[PDB]
Amino acid sequence: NPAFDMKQINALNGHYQTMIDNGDLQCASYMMSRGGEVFAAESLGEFTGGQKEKQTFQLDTIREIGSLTKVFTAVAVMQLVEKGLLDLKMPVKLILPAFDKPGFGEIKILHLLTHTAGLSFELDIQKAEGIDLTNEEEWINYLVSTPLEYGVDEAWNYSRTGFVILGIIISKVTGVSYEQYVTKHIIEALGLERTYFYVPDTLKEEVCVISEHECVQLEKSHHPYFPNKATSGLYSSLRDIWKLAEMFRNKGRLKDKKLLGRKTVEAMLRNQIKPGLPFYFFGAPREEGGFGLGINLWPAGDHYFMTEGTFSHLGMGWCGMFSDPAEDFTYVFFTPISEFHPHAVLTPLNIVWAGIEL
Amino acid sequence: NPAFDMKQINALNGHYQTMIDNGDLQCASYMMSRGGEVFAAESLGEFTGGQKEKQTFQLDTIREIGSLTKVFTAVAVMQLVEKGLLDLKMPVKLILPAFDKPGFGEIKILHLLTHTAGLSFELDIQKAEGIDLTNEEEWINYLVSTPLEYGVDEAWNYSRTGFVILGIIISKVTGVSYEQYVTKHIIEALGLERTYFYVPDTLKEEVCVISEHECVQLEKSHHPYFPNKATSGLYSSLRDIWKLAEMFRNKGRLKDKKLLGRKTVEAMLRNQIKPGLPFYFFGAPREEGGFGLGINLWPAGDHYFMTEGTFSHLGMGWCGMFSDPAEDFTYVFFTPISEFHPHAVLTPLNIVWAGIELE
Amino acid sequence: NPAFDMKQINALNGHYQTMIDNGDLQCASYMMSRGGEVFAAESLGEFTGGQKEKQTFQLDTIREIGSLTKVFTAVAVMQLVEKGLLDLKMPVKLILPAFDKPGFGEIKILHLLTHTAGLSFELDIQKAEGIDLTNEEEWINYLVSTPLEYGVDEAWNYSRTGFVILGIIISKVTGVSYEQYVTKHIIEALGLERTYFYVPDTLKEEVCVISEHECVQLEKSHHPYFPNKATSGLYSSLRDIWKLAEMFRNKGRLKDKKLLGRKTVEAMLRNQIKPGLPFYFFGAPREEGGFGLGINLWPAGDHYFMTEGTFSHLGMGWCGMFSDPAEDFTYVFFTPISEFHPHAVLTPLNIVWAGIEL
Amino acid sequence: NPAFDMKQINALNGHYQTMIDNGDLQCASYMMSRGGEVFAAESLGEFTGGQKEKQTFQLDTIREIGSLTKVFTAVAVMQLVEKGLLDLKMPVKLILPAFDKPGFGEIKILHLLTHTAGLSFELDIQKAEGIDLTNEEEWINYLVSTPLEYGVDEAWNYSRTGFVILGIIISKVTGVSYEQYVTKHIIEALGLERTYFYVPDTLKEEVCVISEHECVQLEKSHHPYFPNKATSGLYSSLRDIWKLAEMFRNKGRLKDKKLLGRKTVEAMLRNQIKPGLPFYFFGAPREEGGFGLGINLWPAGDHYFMTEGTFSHLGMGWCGMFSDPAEDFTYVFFTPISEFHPHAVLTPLNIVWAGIEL
Repeated sequence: NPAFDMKQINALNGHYQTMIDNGDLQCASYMMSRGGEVFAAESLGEFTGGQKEKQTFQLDTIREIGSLTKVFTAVAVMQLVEKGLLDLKMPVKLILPAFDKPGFGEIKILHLLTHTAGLSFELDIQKAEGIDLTNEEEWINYLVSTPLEYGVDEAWNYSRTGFVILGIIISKVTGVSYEQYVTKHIIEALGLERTYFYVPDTLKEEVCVISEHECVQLEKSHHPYFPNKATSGLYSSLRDIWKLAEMFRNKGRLKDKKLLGRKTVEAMLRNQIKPGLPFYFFGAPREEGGFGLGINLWPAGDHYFMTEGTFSHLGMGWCGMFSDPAEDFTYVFFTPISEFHPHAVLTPLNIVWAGIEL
Repeated sequence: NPAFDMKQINALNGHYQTMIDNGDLQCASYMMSRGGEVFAAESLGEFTGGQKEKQTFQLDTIREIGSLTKVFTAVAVMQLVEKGLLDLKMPVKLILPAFDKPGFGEIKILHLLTHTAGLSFELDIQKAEGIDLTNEEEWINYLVSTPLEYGVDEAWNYSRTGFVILGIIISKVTGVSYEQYVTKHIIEALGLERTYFYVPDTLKEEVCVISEHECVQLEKSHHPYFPNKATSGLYSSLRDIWKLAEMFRNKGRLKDKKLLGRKTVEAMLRNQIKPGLPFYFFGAPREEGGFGLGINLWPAGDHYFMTEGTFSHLGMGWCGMFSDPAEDFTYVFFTPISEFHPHAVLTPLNIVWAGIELE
Repeated sequence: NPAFDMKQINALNGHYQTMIDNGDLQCASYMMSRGGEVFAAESLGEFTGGQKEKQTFQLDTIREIGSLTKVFTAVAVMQLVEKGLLDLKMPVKLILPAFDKPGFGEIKILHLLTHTAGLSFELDIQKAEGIDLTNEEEWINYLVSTPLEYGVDEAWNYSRTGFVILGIIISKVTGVSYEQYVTKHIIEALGLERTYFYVPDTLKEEVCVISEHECVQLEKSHHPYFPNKATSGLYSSLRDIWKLAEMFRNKGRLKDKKLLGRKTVEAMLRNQIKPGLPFYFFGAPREEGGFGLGINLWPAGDHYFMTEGTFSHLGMGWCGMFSDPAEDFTYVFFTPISEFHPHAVLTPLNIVWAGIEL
Repeated sequence: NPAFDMKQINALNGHYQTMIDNGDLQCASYMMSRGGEVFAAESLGEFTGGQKEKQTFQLDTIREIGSLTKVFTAVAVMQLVEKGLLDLKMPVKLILPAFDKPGFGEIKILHLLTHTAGLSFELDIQKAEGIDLTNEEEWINYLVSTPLEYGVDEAWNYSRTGFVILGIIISKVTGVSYEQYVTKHIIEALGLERTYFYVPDTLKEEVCVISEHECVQLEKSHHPYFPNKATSGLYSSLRDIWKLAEMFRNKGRLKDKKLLGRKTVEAMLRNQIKPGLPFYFFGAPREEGGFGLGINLWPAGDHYFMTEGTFSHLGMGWCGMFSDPAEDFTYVFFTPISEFHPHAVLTPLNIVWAGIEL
């Protein structure tokens, strides 16, 4: 029925479990579907932030998705483009007049969505004494006081800053908070049942945490140094991330629920980066590859088993969503882990795609 | 039937109506179709040139199309190629010997059609005192006395004057005026019912004008500073612009009326611009994009919702025609406005294409 | 036998005829009964919507009843209460979760039925360009993005939109359209023969219209800016209006046809408005008076001739139904007119009740 | 586009016009479609009951359809089967207990619908004075007082009486009059424009009448000698009859309007007559042919040009509706004429079907 070699499911489970048993990470989980029907899903190991005793990692365990939050922000931007309230060639200074100054004035909404605005990875919070970075006005003020690392369209440079700005733009043009907009128009519209910007207290002890830092961030009902959670801070679950990926694979629909027009999703999944731009991630060079409107088109093709056209996003944490339209195939996973390790984060995709049959 | 999310019609109507309520423009209208069948069309607002009473903007209201006229000019050139009277690789100097000089002697008809001849955006008429710019020889002579901004095939630089020259070329090889040729072999041949180089007096009152400059230009009957109306000067309607677009989408014919061969249209809709050429519009850089034989292939793809292969032309005024052969989908619109504003002219394209569903 | 002084009929007829002669209105009609038996009924004048030759106003002429439609909606809500599917103290958010937010979360079905939910007279649609207000989901979401005017139980404020919401609630709870429910369970069940949400083309040409606006809405197959016709939009006739009032007067039945239990109608005809509340209609203060479960209990008593306990509903148009249980007496009428005028709408009730004998 | 040889349209117009020229009938009209799209429709001649100046026969002229009314009755019966309220194998005596006697106790509803109940062509009215034939109970008791011509399932014998009984059955199970049920759940549910059991006074002068008997009938508020109009008595128009035929051809639907399920309509168009049964029409034998559930399946095939499976009904007057599902093709016509003549009523079908192309 799913045309999948289930020996690879055995390989996948043994792969995650071997790392869990050797202490490389505390727990892992995944969920995979063909033609929109989940045929394999598993949660392995257990978790603790360091104080309370262990608890079993479950298929429906809520976990922060970090950077994956940017994909929700991207959907929100594109919903506003569909309504004519935004256009991606708008300079940011038209919505946020503090950007009306040399350098920042050339930054357009498209640049933010594609990490080509010339912004650095993050804004240094050490020189942020006396500033309330949670206040929209004081955060924007400090931002435009910081020099840009590049001009526009000079490099792909993954930037947390860029998606905080998009959050502010969404809030400015809708007259509601960034979080309220995404909760109403994406979380509730897609029928996600375990996704929150702020987990209610009745569910905080069920949330997967693996460090005391994650414990503290779970109970803080705000972001410590941003005016919104548009670049990170959503909590979600395997099935909800799965639904998000399947909305994209079906070009904007999930059963009866329509989030975007199909022509809109096709634009979001098209490569938007000018050929020959250098790529960087946290100061280090990265191999170039396609990048959409807030969605990654790499890894795909080349030596990978994922077909060309596979779209994806990782999130530090770690977690990921991968959907291969050519195979109607979708894989989402949680691998909570202190530092990035490709054996846990990326190497399992080889195992999964090697099981796909005709 | 049209496989279109009609919620996007509400959004499109609200978008235009909001700009009309804010005073950003007087009126607007559009017409959209799938598989040759109009399924949504609307006219909003009212118009006046300033002195007369306001009049309701209608779907059949006649309106100047500005540089959309250039697409008629392009069709005419290609028809003459089908007849063997022209070839796109002809040096312009073969037809207009005044071009037989360094720089100008390198210009071919293909360059004019594709805005790669190196001509500036327009000819400065301030130095042209005492010259009858409506006379072909004096105008040509004055043009060739002014420096070329680029060499040929060095840059895409939208040029008003390039298409005035094509009109002259059309007139030369046919022995009729440019306006006569277009009126017989395109306007009437395609059965356009509300399209004119000169609106007859009986229909002038229902012509949308929003400035008395458009009022005085409507009372005219010859372009003030050109020997022809081949770069701009037509008046048309939504239905007639829609027909033109659909002629191209159906590869040269509209039901029983044929204007061009299918191989000719395929060539016209092919990108003709050498790769890596820089692009300029009105002295400022422009994003690179495909451009055909007088018909634009951009915006399309990239971050836009229009499918790659969507062909189009805008026009000052403003209006536009956009047709997506991949979706059998055409959108034509009028947004009469004082100056270009993307929120009125291009942003509505996002609303429209976002409503296209699977056929 | 009806114990009515028929000199009051000549006065009544003279009163309407005089207003017709002076161009105060095009036509008028009425029907009155004692003990369930009609003993006087007349139709006066002619009508045209402005285009066709004048047509004679008849006792069976179909005409829009406007907000008299709200009484049908009230009956339907109460039918669902008898079945256990609705409870008047249910919060709306229980049935329409978009209401689960400040202010809207306090609104109960009782508040909508009694015009005390704090909603404005009409939905502020200023921000509704670009939204399809006939789409039920869009309409709810737009509604809860617009300001409430009062808290709940702070004012009796006649609201068109309260009864649109009740239409939606009826439909959510029964799985059919609001109009389908009412057509089967009230119109057909009471044997109303000339009452329609959408007039058939075979009857359209003889419907009473008095303006171009009424001609246009007659040709409509959907309400222009509501997802249902629960607040306005029924077409009906004197005899059908009379039957509905008589059902209420007989505590839920009309001969052999039962629409409601007697205890249900007793609660509907009981005053439901918390004492001391201000009363507003269309922004102007209104005299306080009893109001039941979607049924008016004012005017009655005081200086009026209608006995205490008389229940009623007016309707823009205008039309009315008034029933006095103490005298077994019902009066329904159509007075089609451009604006309100107490002389045409309310003064005839003096003439009628002054004719009631023992 | 309709793939029709329009020379046959010219031949058809001339055929009717020649008969009008010669005085064989006063007027004629027709309407034909392919794939639901009308592509030719014409009305010819003028009409008078010998009275007024002649009036032009128009495409929208109302005209009695006589026994074509039986098809509305059959749709009504089948609607009630879909609701579980009737079963075609129910004996009539179950609903009308006066049938609980020898002979009449064996008649089932199925017999009535297929003219196999053994009833004569009609009740002899010369022996029905002293009986109110408009009274439902008097008429039934007179019917069961006369002898049956045959037993059940012995002969196909076209019977006016049978469809009057069906009308009474409809009214007994629904609780409304036959005319009210058919008006509300067929005429209006189909969106008919000019179809009435009783023509509004304002429309009477436009109605096509060709004799004084037809004017008398037009003025009568009741059927002269029947308790309902279920066997005859409907007034209709070309487009309405075409809609009726197209509903059958589309298996119960007319665009977004549904009168019957597709399985129900399939059963209605199946031949229901036992093979080898003799056929009789007004005492004179007739050739065998299929007959459905109140729908004729003859003429079709044999020496006719209508494809086998063409379903149809004629109406005294004369009028007819013919629909050939193999060609997606519908023809309806009016030929008001004093007496049946095949050259006017049936022969034109040859002209029409001769024009159908691939």
